[PDB]
Amino acid sequence: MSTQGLVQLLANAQCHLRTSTNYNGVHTQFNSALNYKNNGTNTIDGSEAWCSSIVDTNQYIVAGCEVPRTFMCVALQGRGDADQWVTSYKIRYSLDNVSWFEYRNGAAVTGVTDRNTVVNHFFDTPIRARSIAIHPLTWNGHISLRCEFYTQPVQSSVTQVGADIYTGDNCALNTGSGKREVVVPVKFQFEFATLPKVALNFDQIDCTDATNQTRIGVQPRNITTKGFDCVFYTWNENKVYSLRADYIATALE
Amino acid sequence: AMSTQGLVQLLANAQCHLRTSTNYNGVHTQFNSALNYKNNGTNTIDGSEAWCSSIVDTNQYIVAGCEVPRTFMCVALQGRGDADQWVTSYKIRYSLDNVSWFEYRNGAAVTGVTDRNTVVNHFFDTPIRARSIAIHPLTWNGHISLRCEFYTQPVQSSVTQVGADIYTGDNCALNTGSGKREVVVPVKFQFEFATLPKVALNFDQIDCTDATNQTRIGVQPRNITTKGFDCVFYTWNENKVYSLRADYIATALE
Amino acid sequence: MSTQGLVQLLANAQCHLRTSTNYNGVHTQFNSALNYKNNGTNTIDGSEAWCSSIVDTNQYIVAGCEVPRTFMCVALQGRGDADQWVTSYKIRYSLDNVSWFEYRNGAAVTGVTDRNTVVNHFFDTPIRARSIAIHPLTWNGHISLRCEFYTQPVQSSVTQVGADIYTGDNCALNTGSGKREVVVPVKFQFEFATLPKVALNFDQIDCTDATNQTRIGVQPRNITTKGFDCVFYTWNENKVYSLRADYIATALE
Ligand SMILES: CC(=O)N[C@@H]1[C@@H](O)[C@@H](O)[C@@H](CO)O[C@H]1O
Ligand SMILES: CC(=O)N[C@@H]1[C@@H](O)[C@@H](O)[C@@H](CO)O[C@H]1O
Ligand SMILES: CC(=O)N[C@@H]1[C@@H](O)[C@@H](O)[C@@H](CO)O[C@H]1O
Ligand SMILES: [Ca+2]
Ligand SMILES: [Ca+2]
Ligand SMILES: [Ca+2]
Ligand code: NI
Repeated sequence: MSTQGLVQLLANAQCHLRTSTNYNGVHTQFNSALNYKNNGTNTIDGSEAWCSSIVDTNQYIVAGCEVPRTFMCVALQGRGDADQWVTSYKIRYSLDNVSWFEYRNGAAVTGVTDRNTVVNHFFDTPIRARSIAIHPLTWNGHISLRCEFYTQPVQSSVTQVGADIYTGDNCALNTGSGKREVVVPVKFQFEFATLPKVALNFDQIDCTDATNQTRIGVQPRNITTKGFDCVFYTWNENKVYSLRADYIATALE
Repeated sequence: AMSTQGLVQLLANAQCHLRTSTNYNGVHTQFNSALNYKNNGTNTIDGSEAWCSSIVDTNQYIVAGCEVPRTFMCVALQGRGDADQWVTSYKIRYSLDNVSWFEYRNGAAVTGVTDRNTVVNHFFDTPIRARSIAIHPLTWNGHISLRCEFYTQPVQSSVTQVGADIYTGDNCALNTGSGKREVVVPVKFQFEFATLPKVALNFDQIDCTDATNQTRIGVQPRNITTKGFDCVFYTWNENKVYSLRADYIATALE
Repeated sequence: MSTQGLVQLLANAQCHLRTSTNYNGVHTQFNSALNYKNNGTNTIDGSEAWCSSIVDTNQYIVAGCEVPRTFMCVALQGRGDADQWVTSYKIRYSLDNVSWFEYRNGAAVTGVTDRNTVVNHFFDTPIRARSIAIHPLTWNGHISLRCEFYTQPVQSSVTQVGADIYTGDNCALNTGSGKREVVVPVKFQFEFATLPKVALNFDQIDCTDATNQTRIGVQPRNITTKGFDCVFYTWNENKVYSLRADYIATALE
């Protein structure tokens, strides 16, 4: 329940994993997910953990996401099939993948004390990053671990801007009375994957007041993934020579 | 090949992370999972022409994870290149938000393959919008061994910058004179776009005098580059414009 | 330094890596990062390089990113622990991951001449792409390499469009004198990860002039990750019957 609603990054295959060294080809980051278990009857499939080949304070596993995330928690766990585990570690991270930073200026975070009991560390403040790395500092037996990172869910948007949708000069809004429209079909440069929402706002106004009142409007109608109808309008006795608008359409997920 | 023309081949294009339940050993891993992967047939040490599991039961899987949502059209399954092992039926599971997972067809079996090399495409009953997708073998011949591909619609990526409150100043130069008149306010984006953006630039504050009952006001970008643009406020005819304010939305694609 | 300020993709775990073949499970792309070094006293952790299984002109390593990048440079390096290196190679790439292209129309790019001296190749023109591949053409000893790709920093945005925030008909701005506001609170469909910037622009105007002057405005106040206050206003003697606006809110990184 503590990590309820959060994204399990490794379990969802949301990150690339790079390690400093691997003991051999069956002790790699392929075997790093929290609660990873393998065939206990066969030795050939290796460790229930990522295990390094060099045992020093310079090893690490780094998880990289191309989409920034808010990291709430890192969970550590020992090796499932042997008495090896990381007792403390530091966390480093980068948001822009140019400059790196250290959590708590590099101070240790409390790890685990056995093979299987997970220890969650909720960061003192949530970390905004693309890439994050566990750097083992002290260990029992060997530098061997399983892990997970828990992030807020991400949302993804795609936006298209289109400029200068125009009624034309001396348009139909410039004669008659009551509610009047000039409809201009608009087609997006590319079709959205899901239905967009559309903002559509004025950039050029050429209109005549009526008993001192300005009455002008622009609104999308019949929004699809492919485009929409830009509806310019006026009402009452107003005469409107022209209206121009820019649009911003955004689809989510 | 024709049936998936124009679709993105995820594994071929290295567009997903692959995680497996188990790997037989270090030369039977997801590194060997791509459709039509072939290796050195004269040397045994490079392993299988397939991902092969370690535990042989109904709880195995390969998960493909994408950080950017995709419309999955099809999954292609193929047997192992170098030995008589293949998956004969499987289920598909997926997640869009990476919090809740769902089973395609409520977990009903999907038809797999019947030999080493003949690909069997499954186009999903309805295309699936997802970030992560998993193949869960249900029945097999010999061992749990496969090569696979996922086909998605091409994705488009945009990057957007909003800037607020580009302003003429009070009692600006548009508030005197006749004919077409402009006040130009250079705008620099917070960061340089990778490619040329398109720019929406629209009013949020208007302070103007009509001219024989006509309002005449405009704002338009000029000289748009990846670094910024010129915000041109204007009026025309005999109109006097005290001030105009605008916000901008600039978006670059791909 | 020639690559200062650029993102090191492999170092930052920003790409998936697929290879044509791997010599065995300790000669894989897990060992491919520039300057990768392993345990030199133990043979079991394999090569300081990705090494192919098949030695021909058809091998490759592909780096894939879901987020388009601007590729500035590819760095090649030999194998750290043996006299094997790639002397020339070609580059191929794809932006849409459907159509692929060859750099220099397939012509050779100069590789390396020893184990450890890095040779940077800055592309004739930067390449905009999602996926990129090194294809060895000639080699010493075996097809064995370490590498890096250097890209411009990327920025990520998330955008929400909200339509039709409205004062109501015959709103409070339609009476009185002096600066007057009507405040409409707005909650975004979802909470942004970081503080957004907000564009808020007119789509319907219904107002009276005052001694021929139009005076109208709309502005966000108290923007948070969760929403903002939409402030519609007028001033002086103007009477405004109604105003309507659409918003566009974007958060970076
Ligand atoms: C139905 C109609 O035209 N209603 C208008 C209203 O929009 C507003 O302009 C008001 C100003 O006092 O005048 C009304 O006549
Ligand atoms: C060149 C010029 O000023 N053209 C204006 C036109 O924009 C519009 O306002 C029209 C209204 O009847 O009047 C014209 O004088
Ligand atoms: C404090 C105030 O109302 N200032 C207004 C100014 O905004 C502008 O409209 C100008 C038009 O000449 O008139 C001034 O009275
Ligand atoms: Ca415009
Ligand atoms: Ca504004
Ligand atoms: Ca609207
Ligand atoms: Ni990966």
